[PDB]
Order: sequence, then C-alpha cells, then structure tokens
Amino acid sequence: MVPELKQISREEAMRLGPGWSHSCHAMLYAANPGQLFGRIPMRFSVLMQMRFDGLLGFPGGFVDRRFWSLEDGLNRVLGLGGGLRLTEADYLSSHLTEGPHRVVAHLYARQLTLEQLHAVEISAVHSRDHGLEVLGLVRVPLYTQKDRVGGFPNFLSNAFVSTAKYQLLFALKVLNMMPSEKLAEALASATEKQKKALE
Amino acid sequence: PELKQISREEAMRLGPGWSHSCHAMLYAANPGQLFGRIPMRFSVLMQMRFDGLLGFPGGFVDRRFWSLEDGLNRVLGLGLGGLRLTEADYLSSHLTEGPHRVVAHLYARQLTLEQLHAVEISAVHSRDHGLEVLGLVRVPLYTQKDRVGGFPNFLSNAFVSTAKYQLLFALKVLNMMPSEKLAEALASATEKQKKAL
Repeated sequence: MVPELKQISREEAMRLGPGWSHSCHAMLYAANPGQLFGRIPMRFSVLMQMRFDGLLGFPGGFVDRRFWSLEDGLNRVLGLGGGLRLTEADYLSSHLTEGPHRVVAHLYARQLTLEQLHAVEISAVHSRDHGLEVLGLVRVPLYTQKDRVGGFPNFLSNAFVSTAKYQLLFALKVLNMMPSEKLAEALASATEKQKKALE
Repeated sequence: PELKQISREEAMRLGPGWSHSCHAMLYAANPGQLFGRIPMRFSVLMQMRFDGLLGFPGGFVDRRFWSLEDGLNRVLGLGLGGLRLTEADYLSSHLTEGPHRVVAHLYARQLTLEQLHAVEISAVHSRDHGLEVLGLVRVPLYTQKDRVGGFPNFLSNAFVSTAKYQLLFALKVLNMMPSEKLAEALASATEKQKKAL
C-alpha cells in the first residue's frame, strides 16, 4: 500500500493559478522479448533514474508555465540529451503531490522499441545533466524470481520520489503492462521486506 | 551488521566447500559542487542488478580454476567493458552472513572523474547491459541541508547486504568519510525508513 495521490484532469490543471508549480516527467518503456536466464520473461523494460538527492525517479522536472506549454516544457527539461520528442498524445495523467508546496505532477508515457530505449540510455550517459542532477539510469525489472522477491519486489523496496513510485504503479496498471493483482503482490512483498528489515 | 574480516590466506584455507565472490569499488575524487555550494567529495560506482538490488560490479569466481583477479576481470569484461584490476587493488575479504558459505572479496581502484565516466560509457555498451546489469549509478556522498537528501536517502535504497557493508567499510578504511559522519547518515536513513512506513 502506497499513499494515494489525487488525480485531476488536464483541463483542471490548466486552470491552476501562479502559486502552483508544475512538474512534467516521462515514463519511457519498451516491449522486451528477452528472458532472464533463458526462462523468466522480461515483458517490458521501463527507464527510471537515480537523482542527485539519492532517490529513484523519472526523467523530467519543473516546467515554468509563464513560458511553456507542458509539452514544450517537458521536452526542454528532459536530461536525457538525442532527438526523442514527446507530444500531447503521450500525456497520461496529472496528480497533486503530497505537499506541502502546491505541485501538480504531470506524467507522460511513451512506448519505444527496445533499440530506441537503448539509444536513450546511450544519450543519457553523454548528457550535460549526467553526474550533476542525474546520477544514472536504471531499467525496472518487472519480473519476479522463484524466491518471490528477486526482480520487481526488491526493486519496489528501493527509495523513490513518492510521486514517482505512485506514477510507476499507476502507469503499469492503466497501460495494462501488469495485472493489478501482480502489482499488489510485488508491493506486498516489498513492503513486508521493508518492515522486517526495520526489526 | 558486522561482517567478520579475514585474510586472503584464511579465505583459501576454508576449503573447497566455500564459494568466493569478487566485486570492484571504482571511485573518483570529484571537485564538483551541488548547487555550487555542496562539495561532492567523491563519486563511487554501483549498479542496479537483475534482482532489483544495488550492488557493486563483479560476481562469483570459481577459485578451482581462476585466480581472484582473473575471475573478477572476466566478469568485469562482460559487465563493465574491459577495465582490468590487479592484486594491488585488493582491499578486503569478509565472511558473508550465513547460512551459505561465501567469502566476499572487495577490490577498490581510484580513477579520475574522466576515467570513471569512460567506465560508465563502456557499461551501457557492454554485453551484460539489460540482462544481469540494469544500469550504473553514482553514489551521492554529500548530505543536503534537510539532512536526508543525498547520502542518507541513498542508503535507504535496497542493497545486496554484503555490498552495503562493503561500501561503508571502504568509505571508512579509504578515508573517504569519517566514521561519525557515516554513522550519522545511517541513522538518518533508518529514521527515514521508519517514518516512511
């Protein structure tokens, strides 16, 4: 169980006054036919990143609406380097963050080929933001090993930007990349792992 | 969780029933400053593994046929891309928490920040990228004004237990961070984790 964030419509988000900050982040993913150890289907690979503050999050950042539309802003704030362009067709959701500052978090999601996803990873290591704001990209493992913790459940027990962890689970669910009951199982495994470490 | 440190010689005398792992801690002094005011001090490479945990580059070495160095370098050739370590880079051997019989050997090498970046570029092109290795990360060793941003948040991630111990061990014995500062970062990380729940 994660703390539920309030979802609002894009139209509502556009009506927000100047006292609201807007963040735009991108969930880039690819179908992945690979099989770990020749037997565990990887299904999809999703990109996240280690941030300067020691937490996992998505590529992106704050967008100043005095100057930019959400899409123009996002494409400018993507510390991936490259030629990838996101459009309003890739817009997925807007959620109000936990605060206390007034922030709406916009999520864009785009499916790429696995070769294109790798090109993004290569671009990122050469990016101006690498080693400053961004400390490295990681692929999310969506599979679970036989021990029932290796892979996705262990991954979910990492330290996230709270908004990004919610957005990841939200997107996996609404984009039909993972059944909800499987997400619940991985999250339960991660949360119990965390609780028993703290004992 | 204190691991028992033993000598290379002791490790070899445990016998054929023991497995050996070798991992490398690659790091660089880093003159950068976060926000132009927070000294970065050093950058250390770790990686996201296939099992969803942070660890160091490296893996199991079959000591029946391989020296620790040759074994390590072959695993690094597939997973980092051709950097080669020597016996001069050997740092420590620890018995891992049981019940499995594993001795964990740690190698450490200081690189320039330029050489460290070359390793990161090599890694994204390596054979193991997207299979056993899911991406490299730099450790943030600084702590932000809120006293959690940076190193304490980082320590609240999920690690191979042995690797987390090895990181803290190496930061101490290599004089990269004072013991009391490490203790302080760990305490903050724990307090973060408990309030997260």
